[PDB]
Amino acid sequence: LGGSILPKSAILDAFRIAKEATDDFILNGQLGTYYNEVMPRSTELCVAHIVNAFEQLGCPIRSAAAYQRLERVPYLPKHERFMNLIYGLLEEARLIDINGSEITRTSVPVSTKSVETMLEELLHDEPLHAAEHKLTSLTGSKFADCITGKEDGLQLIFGSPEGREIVTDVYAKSPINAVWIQQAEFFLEQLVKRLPNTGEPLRILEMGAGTGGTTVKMLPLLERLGVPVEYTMTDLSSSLIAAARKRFKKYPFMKFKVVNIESPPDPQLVHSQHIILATNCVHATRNLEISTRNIHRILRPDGFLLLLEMTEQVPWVDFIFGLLEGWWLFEDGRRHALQPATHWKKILTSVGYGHVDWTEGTRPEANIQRLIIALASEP
Ligand SMILES: Nc1ncnc2c1ncn2[C@@H]1O[C@H](CSCC[C@H](N)C(=O)O)[C@@H](O)[C@H]1O
Repeated sequence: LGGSILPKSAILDAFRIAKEATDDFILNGQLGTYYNEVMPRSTELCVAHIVNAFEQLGCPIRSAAAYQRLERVPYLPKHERFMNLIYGLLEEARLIDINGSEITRTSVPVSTKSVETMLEELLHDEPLHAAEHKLTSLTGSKFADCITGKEDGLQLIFGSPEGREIVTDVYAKSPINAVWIQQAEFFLEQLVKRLPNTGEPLRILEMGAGTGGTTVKMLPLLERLGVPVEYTMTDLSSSLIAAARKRFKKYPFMKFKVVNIESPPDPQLVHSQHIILATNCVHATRNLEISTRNIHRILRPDGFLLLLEMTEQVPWVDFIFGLLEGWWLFEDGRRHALQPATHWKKILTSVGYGHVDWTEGTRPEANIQRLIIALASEP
């Protein structure tokens, strides 16, 4: 299996070009008001949903006087870490003061706008970011039921077609994700222009491909570039793969396979791939050292990992995904699944990657997610 030549300069020069355009991708992709104008509104909607759930669970937070002691709401033990984050959000919104175990009400009034009016206005005002706001209310309106076990967050999202459509749109269409996928397209296109042509394929493996939020852009891109390629789309979920096998049959350069990031690679995967793509999946594993070491062993020596990772917490993301067991699997010293790029570099370097870089910019959104590239060998 002779694969393409992949000079280090092609990677580093393409990444530098993409990196310097980060703020351009944020503006073009309609994310340039997200941190300062959209996120306070989605955070407000989360908080309102929380207040409603608390009232439903017997906490009179809406009517409580200043300094009133509030009892903790009921919830399943598995939600302890999440609910500490939830109470944190209420404190950041200045509705409560926390003092260790003691929760007390502030003088700040709860908003009088309903969550229905909040959503309606946000959907009308910010239609490009609709998907995550709809998802926020899908679980948010059932928040008391979820944290007590009467409903399950994973079932709510994926058990209905409406939820499945929203979450696909979140991963593919919402600027908060599409910006950096589009930037990865630019990186890869500039990369391929710098490759020798030997007739041999570029071998690309996507981990955690899930709903195909990245995949749906990569395949037309590789189709249009027309250089030999084998694209292996993988995920832990066999249903998501089976669906993708149908959806993406159009493309003849495709392989589809169930692959667990946490598993040691079978011999057939060892040193096989030029590029591993991984969008917001590696953080969901138990141990980042183990996962990134596994990924390293699947890379050819001339290859690299391209992470697309959320590097800063966003309240609506925690509010929704924090309901899911998959958000709390870390057991490697992290206190949250998501980590800043500096931590990712620490892990990546410690398991043998030779060069780590990431996107940055002056816009605040450039800190929310990053492309993080990690070369298997040191240049
Ligand atoms: N151990 C593991 N190995 C592989 N994929 C995993 C995994 N743990 C979680 N995942 C997958 O990682 C994805 C995280 S969702 C992030 C969005 C995703 N790339 C998309 O476009 O849909 C999900 O598809 C989930 O099934």
